[PDB]
Amino acid sequence: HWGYGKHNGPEHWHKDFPIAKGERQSPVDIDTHTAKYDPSLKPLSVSYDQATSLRILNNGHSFQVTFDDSQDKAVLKGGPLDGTYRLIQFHFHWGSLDGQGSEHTVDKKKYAAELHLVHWNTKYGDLGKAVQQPDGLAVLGIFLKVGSAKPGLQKVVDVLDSIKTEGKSADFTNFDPRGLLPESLDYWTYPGSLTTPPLLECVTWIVLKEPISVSSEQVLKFRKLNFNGEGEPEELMVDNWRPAQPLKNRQIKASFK
Ligand SMILES: CCN[C@H]1C[C@H](C)S(=O)(=O)c2sc(S(N)(=O)=O)cc21
Ligand SMILES: [Zn+2]
Repeated sequence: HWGYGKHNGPEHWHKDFPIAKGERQSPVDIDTHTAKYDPSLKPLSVSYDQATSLRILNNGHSFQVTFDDSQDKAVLKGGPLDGTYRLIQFHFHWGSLDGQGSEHTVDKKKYAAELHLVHWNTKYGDLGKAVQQPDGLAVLGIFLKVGSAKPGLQKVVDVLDSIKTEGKSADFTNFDPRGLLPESLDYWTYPGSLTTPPLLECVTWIVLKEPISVSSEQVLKFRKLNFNGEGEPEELMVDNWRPAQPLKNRQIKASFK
């Protein structure tokens, strides 16, 4: 029932998911001048060379690319984390125009889109168990700005026409998610939540400082997707982002000066 529209969007979510008004909700604005450089923070370790993508899917809220997480193949470690987190899926949030679409903001600046690579802590055995734990997930957030094309995104773009409406999926094997990463792995980090229902407070957020650039043609393809199912009144999948939430009793730490 939940969505991004006037009658089911972020302002309505708390009714079915009261934790929407909790103490560690995401996304947040990253105030670069308030964030503290923490020299104790380790470099991120992104090990994606054995990543095995499975399928790409329109779920009525975003599109996602899913991975085989039945063993340690695509994993995130290091940074603020202890232990190993397996990549399960990635998805995006984007806007109706280039001046909005990101969930996190940087000094109130909104990017055109935001990529989330979702990982779960192997010590909990599966994703369903992990989301019930304060250190269950690590989500790697990457900003998208519009400019030059991102070659590593093109295979994704190429196939969106085949998953236009809710419930559609396609084979999406042999995709290398390394092609979506920026040069630098400098990051901000803070304790937060899923940004969609059920909004569980189970996420260590790792948001990269460096955006990737994607082309206008690439993000236009995102905006042609549909929230609706096939045969239903067409409502473009645009503006599928939750606004910044109160930081409350939290510190955002920077891995860089
Ligand atoms: C459709 C809702 N999906 C939820 C629950 C899934 C179990 S998930 O894969 O853990 C995940 S990751 C994010 S986000 N936007 O914070 O990165 C939202 C969700
Ligand atoms: Zn997300």
